Amino acid sequence: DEVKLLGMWASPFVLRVQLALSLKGVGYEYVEEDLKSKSELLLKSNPVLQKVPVLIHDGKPVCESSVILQYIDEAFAGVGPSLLPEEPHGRAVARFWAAYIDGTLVKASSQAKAEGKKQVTAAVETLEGALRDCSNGKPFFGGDTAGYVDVMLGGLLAWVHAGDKMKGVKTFDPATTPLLAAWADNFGSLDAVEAVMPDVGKLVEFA
Amino acid sequence: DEVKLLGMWASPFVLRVQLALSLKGVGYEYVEEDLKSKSELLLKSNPVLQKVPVLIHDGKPVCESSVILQYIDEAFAGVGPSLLPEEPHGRAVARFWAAYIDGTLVKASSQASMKAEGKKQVTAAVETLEGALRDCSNGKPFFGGDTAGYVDVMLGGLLAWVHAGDKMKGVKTFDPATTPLLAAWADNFGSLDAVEAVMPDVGKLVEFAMAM
Ligand SMILES: CC1=C[C@H]2O[C@@H]3[C@H](O)C[C@](C)([C@]24CO[C@@]1(O)[C@H]4O)[C@]3(O)CSC[C@H](NC(=O)CC[C@H](N)C(=O)O)C(=O)NCC(=O)O
Ligand SMILES: CC1=C[C@H]2O[C@@H]3[C@H](O)C[C@](C)([C@]24CO[C@@]1(O)[C@H]4O)[C@]3(O)CSC[C@H](NC(=O)CC[C@H](N)C(=O)O)C(=O)NCC(=O)O
Ligand SMILES: CC1=C[C@H]2O[C@@H]3[C@H](O)C[C@](C)([C@]24CO[C@@]1(O)[C@H]4O)[C@]3(O)CSC[C@H](N)C(=O)O
Ligand code: NA
Ligand code: NA
Ligand code: NA
Ligand code: NA
Ligand code: NA
Ligand code: NA
Ligand code: NA
Ligand code: NA
Repeated sequence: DEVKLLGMWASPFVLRVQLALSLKGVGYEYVEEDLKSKSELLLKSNPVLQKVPVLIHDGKPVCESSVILQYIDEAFAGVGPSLLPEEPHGRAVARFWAAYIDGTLVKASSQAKAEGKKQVTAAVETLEGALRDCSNGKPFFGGDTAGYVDVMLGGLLAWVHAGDKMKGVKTFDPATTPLLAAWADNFGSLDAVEAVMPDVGKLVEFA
Repeated sequence: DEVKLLGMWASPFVLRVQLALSLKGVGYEYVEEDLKSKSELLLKSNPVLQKVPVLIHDGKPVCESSVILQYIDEAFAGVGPSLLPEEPHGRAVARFWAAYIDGTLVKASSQASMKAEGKKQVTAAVETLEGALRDCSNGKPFFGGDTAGYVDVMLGGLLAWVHAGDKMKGVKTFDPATTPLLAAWADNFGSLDAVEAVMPDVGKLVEFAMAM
């Protein structure tokens, strides 16, 4: 398609890029990376970090899921809806919660063991507040349609579901964070999301 | 037209915001926060993280230095030069190197500052950033070209904190012998009037570092 994703099926960072491409309806070639013996194309395309996702558009590689999400938004502006808000302030809000998901939630969630689990439920509690304040009674961070923040968090949903099914816990417990519980179901049930969301059972085996 | 910056004189993250405002020529109110006893305005403006910088433009706060730089770029468009490249690819390169400075260089120099292992990672990251400069600059003085751009400000924000460390240690982080492009860059960016106007006294930074 002249759009190539260097991927790994179990990565939430790769799932972010798949979700962004799917929501717009941009076609792409998926290439599965073996991260134990990395491809020539991966090592040439991301020489500094050697991680997936990499998006290659028209010979030019793009690295880091949040950078890729923004790239997609700028380069495919005329194809399907935008993830980023139109106005500077709304964009600043979206990038803030993007930074928080990666800098706070993922630092804690990857670390989660007891002490890490204290930080995870604190970060989830904050994200319940983010959703109430961003959404304004609408289903998503982006409003009536899924936006940047929804994709950054939505990318981690299968990872979160697998973790939950292993432990016997709900990260998005309806008793504690009802808005996030409903959001996981609403985002999860989008046709564009269901088309790329990996089987949870398969994730569990991998981990 | 009200720009208030909730700052701390020793923060490289704050100095990023000052650099961007200075390079554009946007006026702002600098407010020095005490991070030991945080103000009511800081606690209300950044309720989730309680960190400086916060930029308040017409009553609306913005948090996280890299987010703030991009906001200024979007909100003050055609006041002075833009920090971000025009084309999506060049912006993706600029955002990549921004993420690398925060995620790799700063993570390593904090681990160095709290020793050999961290010194391996700092040297490694500076080496990589020599390559970023060669590839980004295209024979011009800066990452953003003939004028400073986003990457120059993200790295430029750490120059005071680098120079104090270097002053106390007797070492160059941007050593001419090992990263000559970065050494020339540090001198070029540091000699800009817009940079010089907000660059803290090294001697006061030395003392502050020495306390920690
Ligand atoms: C929350 C969470 C989920 C897990 O998902 C995958 C797996 O289940 C374990 C794993 C380590 C973690 C464990 O915790 C995780 O944070 C994560 O890291 C995982 O491999 C990560 S994905 C492969 C990885 N890529 C990135 O890190 C990209 C990050 C980049 N900032 C982006 O945004 O583009 C890579 O390529 N590593 C190099 C190599 O493996 O050789
Ligand atoms: C390289 C480096 C320099 C030092 O600079 C300042 C000081 O010299 C010591 C200090 C801790 C370090 C020590 O090593 C440093 O990494 C950093 O950590 C320092 O206080 C940091 S600035 C104040 C801090 N802000 C942020 O962290 C914002 C980051 C955010 N991602 C952004 O981008 O907005 C805050 O507001 N903290 C709240 C509280 O103090 O309660
Ligand atoms: C007296 C002060 C002046 C003022 O100058 C610059 C700017 O306008 C805001 C700033 C933070 C201050 C705020 O009050 C200050 O103390 C200083 O901290 C500043 O970036 C300092 S850089 C330059 C100078 N070498 C220094 O270190 O003083
Ligand atoms: Na952070
Ligand atoms: Na909010
Ligand atoms: Na909408
Ligand atoms: Na300039
Ligand atoms: Na606020
Ligand atoms: Na960035
Ligand atoms: Na990084
Ligand atoms: Na300039």
